[PDB]
Amino acid sequence: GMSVVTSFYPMYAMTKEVSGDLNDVRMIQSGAGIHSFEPSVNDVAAIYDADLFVYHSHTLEAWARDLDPNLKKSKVNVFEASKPLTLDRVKPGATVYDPHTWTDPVLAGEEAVNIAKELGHLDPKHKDSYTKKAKAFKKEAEQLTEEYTQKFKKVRSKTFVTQHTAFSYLAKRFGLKQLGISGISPEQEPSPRQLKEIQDFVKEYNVKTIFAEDNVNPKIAHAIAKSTGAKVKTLSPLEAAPSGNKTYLENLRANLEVLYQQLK
Ligand SMILES: [Zn+2]
Repeated sequence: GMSVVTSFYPMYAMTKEVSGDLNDVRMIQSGAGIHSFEPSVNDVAAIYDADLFVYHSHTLEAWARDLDPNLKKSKVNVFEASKPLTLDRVKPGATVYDPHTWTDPVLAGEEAVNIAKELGHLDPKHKDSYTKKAKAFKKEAEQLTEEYTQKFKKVRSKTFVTQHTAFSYLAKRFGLKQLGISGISPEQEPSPRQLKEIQDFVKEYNVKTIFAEDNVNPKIAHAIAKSTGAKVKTLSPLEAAPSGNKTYLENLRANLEVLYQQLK
């Protein structure tokens, strides 16, 4: 079987679709707050009793690097799936990086390819089945990429505002510009200064939709929206496990579809 643990939805969906039915994948945190998530002794115990723990990046789940198998006498394989990927710093001249690479199809696709290389490396008797499921996912990912890259070039509106800075990589890939009401994390709420900057930014680029998210309180988003004449819609950074039973990419497609509609 091989027990695979996973940090949050994105990691869960990529490792699962790539694993198929071969293993038993579980998710540590399915709720919200991955940014401020901190494991319980039950959680780490779970990680250690696992054969494989998959997480996104130390820049997000910093707690993960604190995990030490050799010491705890565990046979677990801690794997940081975005390690090969290169993160943009949050601000020009800043020691911190933006971890929201999964909302960008291409990076998501290649993160899933790295995850499959791990599964294959830890379970050689199925190495073929893994890379086979990864190519499919990545191919779809490119398919999804080619699609929206066309839809967006046919939209003259390019800017949108989101609840928190979680779509920089998605925007960057489709030639769109974004600004987050909050920072890399939803807890990093705006001072009265930034609010007015968000406002003047909305006015500057005639942004007509402020995208809130199910994870946080839309008060501030509604506020800005009422003061700048823009309306509020919901856009998911996929940090929380989506309702329904769509594929990861299907879930992503649905989100950049609303993006395309609001922007046109
Ligand atoms: Zn985030």
